[PDB]
Amino acid sequence: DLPVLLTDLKIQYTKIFINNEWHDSVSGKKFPVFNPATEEELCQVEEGDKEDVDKAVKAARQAFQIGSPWRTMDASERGRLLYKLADLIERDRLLLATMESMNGGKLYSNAYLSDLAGCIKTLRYCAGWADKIQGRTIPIDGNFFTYTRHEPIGVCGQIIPWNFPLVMLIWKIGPALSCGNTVVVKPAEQTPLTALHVASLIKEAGFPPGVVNIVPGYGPTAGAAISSHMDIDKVAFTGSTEVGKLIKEAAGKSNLKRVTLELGGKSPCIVLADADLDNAVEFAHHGVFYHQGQCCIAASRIFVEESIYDEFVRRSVERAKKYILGNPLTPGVTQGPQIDKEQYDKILDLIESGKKEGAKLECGGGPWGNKGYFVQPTVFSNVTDEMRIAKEEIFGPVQQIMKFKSLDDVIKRANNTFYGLSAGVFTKDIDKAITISSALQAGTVWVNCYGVVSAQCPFGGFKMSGNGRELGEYGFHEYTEVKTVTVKISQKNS
Amino acid sequence: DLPVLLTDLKIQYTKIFINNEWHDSVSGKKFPVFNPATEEELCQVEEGDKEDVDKAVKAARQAFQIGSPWRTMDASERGRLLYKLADLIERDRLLLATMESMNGGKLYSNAYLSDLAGCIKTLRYCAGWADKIQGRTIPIDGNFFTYTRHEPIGVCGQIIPWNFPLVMLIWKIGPALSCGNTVVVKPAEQTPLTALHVASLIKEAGFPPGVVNIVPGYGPTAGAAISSHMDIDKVAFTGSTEVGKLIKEAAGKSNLKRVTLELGGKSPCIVLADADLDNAVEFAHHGVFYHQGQCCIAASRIFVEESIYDEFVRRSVERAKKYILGNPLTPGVTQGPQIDKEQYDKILDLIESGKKEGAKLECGGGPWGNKGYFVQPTVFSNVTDEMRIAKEEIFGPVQQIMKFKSLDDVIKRANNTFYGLSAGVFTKDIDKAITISSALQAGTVWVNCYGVVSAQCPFGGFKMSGNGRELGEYGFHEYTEVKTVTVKISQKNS
Amino acid sequence: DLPVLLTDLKIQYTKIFINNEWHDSVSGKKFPVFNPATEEELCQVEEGDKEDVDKAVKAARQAFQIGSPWRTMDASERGRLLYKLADLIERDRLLLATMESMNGGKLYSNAYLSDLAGCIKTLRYCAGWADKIQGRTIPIDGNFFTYTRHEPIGVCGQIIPWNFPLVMLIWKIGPALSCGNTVVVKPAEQTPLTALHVASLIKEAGFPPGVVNIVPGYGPTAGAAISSHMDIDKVAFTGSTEVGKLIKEAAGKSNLKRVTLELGGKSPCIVLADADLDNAVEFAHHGVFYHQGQCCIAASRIFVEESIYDEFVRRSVERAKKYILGNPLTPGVTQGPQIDKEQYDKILDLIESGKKEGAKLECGGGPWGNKGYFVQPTVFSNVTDEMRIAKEEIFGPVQQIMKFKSLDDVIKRANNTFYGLSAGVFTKDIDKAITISSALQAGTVWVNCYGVVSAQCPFGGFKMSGNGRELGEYGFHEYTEVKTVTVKISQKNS
Amino acid sequence: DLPVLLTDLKIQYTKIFINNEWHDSVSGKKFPVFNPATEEELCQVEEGDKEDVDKAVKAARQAFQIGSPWRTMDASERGRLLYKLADLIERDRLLLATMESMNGGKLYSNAYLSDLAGCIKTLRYCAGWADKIQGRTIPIDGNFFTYTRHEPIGVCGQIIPWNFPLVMLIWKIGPALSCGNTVVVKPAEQTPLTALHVASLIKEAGFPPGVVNIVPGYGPTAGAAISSHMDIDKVAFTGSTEVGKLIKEAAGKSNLKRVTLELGGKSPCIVLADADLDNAVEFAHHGVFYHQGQCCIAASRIFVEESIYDEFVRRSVERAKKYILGNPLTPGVTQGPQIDKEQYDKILDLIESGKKEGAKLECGGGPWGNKGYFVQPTVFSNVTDEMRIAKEEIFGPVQQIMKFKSLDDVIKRANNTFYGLSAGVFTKDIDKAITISSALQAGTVWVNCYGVVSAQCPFGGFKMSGNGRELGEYGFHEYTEVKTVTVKISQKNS
Ligand SMILES: C[C@@H](Sc1nc2c(cnn2C)c(=O)n1-c1ccccc1)c1ccccc1
Ligand SMILES: C[C@@H](Sc1nc2c(cnn2C)c(=O)n1-c1ccccc1)c1ccccc1
Ligand SMILES: [Cl-]
Ligand SMILES: [Cl-]
Ligand SMILES: [Cl-]
Ligand SMILES: [Cl-]
Ligand SMILES: [Yb+3]
Ligand SMILES: [Yb+3]
Ligand SMILES: [Yb+3]
Ligand SMILES: [Yb+3]
Ligand SMILES: [Yb+3]
Ligand SMILES: [Yb+3]
Ligand SMILES: [Yb+3]
Ligand SMILES: [Yb+3]
Repeated sequence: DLPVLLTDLKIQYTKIFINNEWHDSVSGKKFPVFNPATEEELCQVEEGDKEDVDKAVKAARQAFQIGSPWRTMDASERGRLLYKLADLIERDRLLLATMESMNGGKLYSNAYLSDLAGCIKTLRYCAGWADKIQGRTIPIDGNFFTYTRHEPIGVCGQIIPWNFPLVMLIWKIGPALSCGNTVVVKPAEQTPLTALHVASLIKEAGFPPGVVNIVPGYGPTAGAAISSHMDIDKVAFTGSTEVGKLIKEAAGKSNLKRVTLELGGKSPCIVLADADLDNAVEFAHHGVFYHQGQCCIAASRIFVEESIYDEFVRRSVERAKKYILGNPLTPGVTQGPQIDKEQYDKILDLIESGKKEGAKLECGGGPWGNKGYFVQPTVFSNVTDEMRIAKEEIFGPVQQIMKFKSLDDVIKRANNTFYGLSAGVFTKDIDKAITISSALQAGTVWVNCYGVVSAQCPFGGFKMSGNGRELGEYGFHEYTEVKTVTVKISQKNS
Repeated sequence: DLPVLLTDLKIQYTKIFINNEWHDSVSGKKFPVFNPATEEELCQVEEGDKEDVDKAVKAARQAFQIGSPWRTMDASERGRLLYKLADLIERDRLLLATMESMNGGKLYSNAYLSDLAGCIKTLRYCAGWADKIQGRTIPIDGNFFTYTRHEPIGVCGQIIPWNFPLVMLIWKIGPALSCGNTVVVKPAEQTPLTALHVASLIKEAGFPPGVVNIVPGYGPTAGAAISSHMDIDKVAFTGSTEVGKLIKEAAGKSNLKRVTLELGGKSPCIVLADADLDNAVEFAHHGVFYHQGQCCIAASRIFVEESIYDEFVRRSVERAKKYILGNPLTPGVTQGPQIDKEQYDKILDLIESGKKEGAKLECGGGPWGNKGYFVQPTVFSNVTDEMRIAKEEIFGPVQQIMKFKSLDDVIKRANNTFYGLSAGVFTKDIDKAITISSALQAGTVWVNCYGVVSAQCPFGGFKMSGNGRELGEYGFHEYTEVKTVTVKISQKNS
Repeated sequence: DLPVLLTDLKIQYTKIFINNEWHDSVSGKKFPVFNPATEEELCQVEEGDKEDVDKAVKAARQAFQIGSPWRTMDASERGRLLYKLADLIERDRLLLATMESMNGGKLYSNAYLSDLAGCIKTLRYCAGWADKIQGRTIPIDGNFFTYTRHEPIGVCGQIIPWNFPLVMLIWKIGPALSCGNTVVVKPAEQTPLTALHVASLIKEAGFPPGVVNIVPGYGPTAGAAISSHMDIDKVAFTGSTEVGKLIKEAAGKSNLKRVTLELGGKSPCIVLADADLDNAVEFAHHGVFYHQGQCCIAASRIFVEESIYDEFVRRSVERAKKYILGNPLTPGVTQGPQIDKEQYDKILDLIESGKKEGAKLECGGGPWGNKGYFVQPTVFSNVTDEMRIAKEEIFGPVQQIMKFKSLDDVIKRANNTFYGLSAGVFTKDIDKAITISSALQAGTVWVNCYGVVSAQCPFGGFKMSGNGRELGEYGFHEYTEVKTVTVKISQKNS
Repeated sequence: DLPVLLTDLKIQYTKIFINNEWHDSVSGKKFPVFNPATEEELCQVEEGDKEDVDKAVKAARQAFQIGSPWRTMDASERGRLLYKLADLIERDRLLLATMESMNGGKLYSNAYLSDLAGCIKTLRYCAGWADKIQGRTIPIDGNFFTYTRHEPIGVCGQIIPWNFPLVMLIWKIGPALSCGNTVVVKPAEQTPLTALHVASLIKEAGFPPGVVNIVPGYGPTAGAAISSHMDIDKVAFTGSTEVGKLIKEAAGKSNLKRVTLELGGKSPCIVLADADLDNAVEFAHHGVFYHQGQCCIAASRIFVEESIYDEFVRRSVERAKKYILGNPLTPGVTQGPQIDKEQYDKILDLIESGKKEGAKLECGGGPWGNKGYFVQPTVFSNVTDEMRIAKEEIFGPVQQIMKFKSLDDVIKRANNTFYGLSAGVFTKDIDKAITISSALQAGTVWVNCYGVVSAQCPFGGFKMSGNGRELGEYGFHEYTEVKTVTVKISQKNS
């Protein structure tokens, strides 16, 4: 079932959230938030800058002090607070899904059934880890008792993207809080609204003040203050590889803060001749077109064995011609707008390069509508490796389909990129499934599927698609700092 | 027993090591290597620069290719090769300890009994992990089989310091090789010799070509080529916090390579009134003066409770006046030289600041001898927190002793530094031992001891003393890259 | 705050629970359930026997079949069902605490504040593990892909004691269900009632039918049917060491089912001269007298250093004379009855042996009241090692206090028992705390405390106090069965 | 290459090994050891009985005492001793392989290339774990510091089978010693000799006295003394399911010692129509006929899809007719004798049942030669599920081949046994490989292979094929005993 909000959405939370209270910006300035489907202003939000980030860090630092409620409470109680927060997001699911759709240009069906479900499920997963984070006792050489503490790191600056505002907010704060950190969150300038509603729920759930602080504002100002801050211990960022480089540089230049990055991709699929063809067509299609192509895992290079290539292209094109564009709140609509002008312009520019560089336009290839940042769903066949559409992350509804005849070569071509977020392998051959997935230089390899993401799995990039992993058991390591304690004793025994 | 080499040391290995063969530098240039005890040139070594680092990376990359001997061999066989290398270092222990002492200005007794023992033991520990590096199978939501591979990362650039050339070489290459990486090692410009001997043993042990490549040369040239290299996947560096910042910046600027850093410290000890006094005096003394103070963990701020402060200072000063300075090869000598002019000048400058800023000079405080970079063992009492000798890493035989009356305050003072490598707590109180060690912002906290390092423990800094951990179970994580493989199935069962 | 049930308790659930429905016994027989405070019959309950256990196993086996809802549901959803069950127990906390107090002779204050809190907390802990149970991927020798599945074992027969009916029900079913097993629970003949209420909540929460089956009845009939059953995969039992031996024998004789046992103890405390005396007196007192002494961890031998022995005995005796005996539902009452006649008779017999064998009776030593199985709180000093009260588990409010002068000897005396459930060490000496706790042959050693139990810790006996551990990360291993899957491939890569 | 011993084998070690010295039996009795290929007596060996087991346990107990060399030595040094033992077995490989072949009736080629290689490799694997056995630090509720120690269990009685004397000796002692236990080993009455040679190497390697004690003798006497012993903490047994039941009973009856069992099987293979046929034929053939069929994993029921059944039977029969029977020391011989008369008689009896119950004899079916316990390699087709040869472990060179048409049904038939050691699945279908292996109730499932065993994998049975696992990370758990230490503190921090 797909239920809907019965009254119109009223925007309430538009301020900076520090020590569980609502703050005007230090400057007093505010910035507009827009609906990408209408190009109309929804509201104004307080514009946080370096001075506001500074207030947030002081609050996070104080909440992190030895003897504070957040440091001293039972790990099980940090878990309890996270599960309570998940219950509250579940209570406000209609409200949050509507706001997410309206602000983010995100199909409401997906916002409600996928984004909100994933947000609730990830929080509950993270809640479960809280009192299961454990160090070791270690049989060191000599007469010593050695143990380790897996402590929280401290204050964690977290910069959230616009493409999955709620999901990414929870992917950041869930593990950080489960491990006992305090956070300073900087939601995307395009999509601050749902994060600020979640802040109200953090207060309601009973988190101690300063444990979660949310400073909306811009990248170059608030994001650059977080990255260069001398008392932020760690920064996590999801976004473009370009900005990831600048984050990593500012961390090294300032206080050597720990850095994790989830960045873009140019993720390949390899479709062997023996693949289940309609399954491969459907998953590759959804793999590239999901959320108007605005996924870092977008399956933006599809390599198909020559003998099934024409049939793959044909089936793919017919699937791509079945969309209904429009406002993402209207039922039956199956493709919303792109997030803003900058992204819209980038996508159209890259579509034009595909045309100019000699790719075969199968469908789409231009804008749509009288308002909103809409781009027609586009398919290119006969794509070659030095084309811009084969090398650059488009972040739009633009599919590239390529042929191959040699498996050795297509693996090289798949790996011949500075990216490495994910990949897809489609085959009925057991040996090929295992050997190809082993050889691909990508963080997640899907076999006979694509875009399957769950809280129980680690997720992140090889190469310039990122540093570190999120979620799973393994992701939690990056929100702890290991302390070794070695105690002199008279005599040890095994 | 302390055995010695029966014939004089002959230097054999002075060339760049790539694909298990000895290479002249591309330029043809060579650089001098000196003995810090005599200031005399021992030999010339080939000067590697960006062009040589480029050759080494290509060799490491080729050895890392899917289907290569190093990728395809049993994990147990990578372990076997490491244990064989440890056996060979054990065979050449006299030779290596002598060379280490001669080149590094390191007391031979310590070089033989500690450095070489630690080198052999760490390698054997690392060898044991090789076929115990494991991913997971994960009960993901939905009908999927999900597993993870903990793969080697790939080509790892490793920059080794001059203070423990052999130990640090093994701390880098042992875990990297155990996990299946290939390496490009850049030993310190001051101490290339023992690394090049180990390279000959890597060949003898039977490691495939290109798995370990060693390029001697300078920091600004060879180190900056490694840090900015577009096909190096990871960089590990031990050294000054200053250079660590530049490494982290160059990694972000170039290819977002993974970075681990073990950097300096200003490590504190807290000595409570109830402490075993002579134990605390002895460990704090060795904690600061070991290897002419040239340890990143140097216990360079010693806080002592007021009532035992005078007695602690008295006992410490008498311990510090018992050294015999001279050539580190002569038996009975108990303090060698500093490594070079740059470090020598820095130490004397900081000693002069202590005098000028009003610290109480208890002993030492000047140079020694007619040749060699010797500094008298120096003790300052009545040190205050804004003195240069309390804030800056000296990296010399210079002890600082401070008084405290409040435990709350001394913990704040201990933590009031951008460093955080290690710390010492001396007390008979169980509760104090546990609570103080928990509250200290340091990677290793010793209780009633100091400088106890073993292969089974993770080791590394909080804050600007580093990123990541070395050794232990936990250290091995940073030499793997996690890949998630998610396979569509018809029906899963628990 | 201590809230109470506003109306009188009405007993509703008195039947056998199979496939989420209420069953009469196959024979049609029923057995009486009593209140140990009044000796009055509360109700009748259906008497399950081998024929009913057989029906329960068939139901558990069917729920465990490949393709069943319980096998195929997301691990996260097994977790969700457990957290929902915890919410329901929390909703019915007053009801359950009252029933537990009334049926079990358990102080209501403790039943509400401790037992019910522990029950809710343990379930929530277990819920968190459900989708965090993971196998491995393993770098086996040769060209193979090897992974492991940590599968549920299957049908688990679980025999629950009368002393903590609710807590022990949850300690059994929580981990078993989290791991994906199905269960056949056999609550104590004395205390079936709270388990049957929880069964109604298992139905309400939405667990699939047959996942949890509860067969009340006697030990020799229903317990012996479970232990000897040919299609029960595992048996877990908490109870006397005597019956544990019979369970282990019947498992070996029948189908080699896996066995875990948590059995009795004769747990020692060692109180050194430097101990915080009133802390040691208070914890040792609570350690032996908690729940009328009916805890397997009862601190039933207290060894005190000679110089503080007289003062320890004095303070202990005055603490023991402060109880108010009576109905465990009346506020202000601080000691309830023993569970039944058999236990009552055993306790009085052992008290008489202490008198006859020459122990010094400090207080108590006889029965109390006109009805209920009440025993005066009793303290013996000058206890020696060959007395019955020093060797045999009393399971009653009977404290034994002994002197020692040698630490070597008292450790030997502490370890000189076939039991080994737990122990207590009281000292201010760091070295003694670590070395004594290492040397004691006991599963849980408390330092400067006693009886501190939490869901995050493994718990179980050394020697004849048990096989296996419950709770913690480690406890979950015993509710999985490891399957290795090794797949031939053409070429492996690291 | 296959090198051979240059002089004839001389038997040296024939005595009981206690405290690293050679002991006559207490009775003075000795028992004969035979060559199964000639039926000739090789030597006499001291017959250990309960009195000798008692001496061994006292020695093991003393070596296990707190403060002993084995308890106090570095974990890394226990590892060193194991790697040294592996080096010594490698030195004596020719000698040991020859003795193993001669005493065990085991093909020399296999004894040298497989058994000895596996023995050396498993020891080296186990050596690596020694200083990697670690407990935890745990964020318990309340103000406590909680850690766990993964201690050795203590004295471990280990009963070794005759089919792989050396491999099984090492599978037992390697993990037990790595974890810090002491052992009392009881090699098979048929094959004591190689174990006693290894005992001499344990002395040479420098293991402390009493750490390894070896008591040769019979099952009903020495094995029953170990199983019922009141001061043996754990028993591990590999052998028949029949004796496993008696071990488990005697453990429960005596001191509740921990029990692990690796018992027989009736392991199935499922060969789907799409399988690589010659690969499936070859692996299934080796799966049943390896070491004269005397493997607990013997692939003794082969289910083949109807359409390829006739061709599978044909190819299997031709493979089975290619053996050369004779003395296992003669090169070119490819099938040795069975171990003794009891096993020989059992095999022939079961072959006769196959004939009488209506199975189709394809080849073999009788004895061979004038001396030695030789049985012709035998193949039965058209085997049905209620035949003795389909239900009972034969432990001989006797292959059973069955047809199936339904996959649902053949899985039920495969699982319809009280055994569950291992299984084989042969298919090219990815989904079938994963789903069938998940559904099979067996400890190891091989996919497109069979009998692939390595030290890095856990190994053991489901159901009546065993309790617990050996080797791998998971196997090491069963040689530790977990102790929780919970320390009261003033205030905890995360
Ligand atoms: C909503 C999903 S995430 C998710 N689902 C997707 C994508 C493309 N197609 N689909 C169906 C995608 O790119 N993400 C995503 C991945 C990483 C970071 C952010 C978003 C989820 C699932 C389980 C738990 C939480 C979130
Ligand atoms: C030689 C030791 S390391 C070692 N031993 C020391 C130090 C100061 N006093 N002492 C006795 C010290 O700073 N290091 C060290 C620590 C980290 C990196 C490099 C060196 C060792 C021990 C065990 C295994 C390997 C190496
Ligand atoms: Cl993982
Ligand atoms: Cl750790
Ligand atoms: Cl544990
Ligand atoms: Cl495992
Ligand atoms: Yb299909
Ligand atoms: Yb427009
Ligand atoms: Yb002392
Ligand atoms: Yb000079
Ligand atoms: Yb006190
Ligand atoms: Yb009575
Ligand atoms: Yb083939
Ligand atoms: Yb014969």
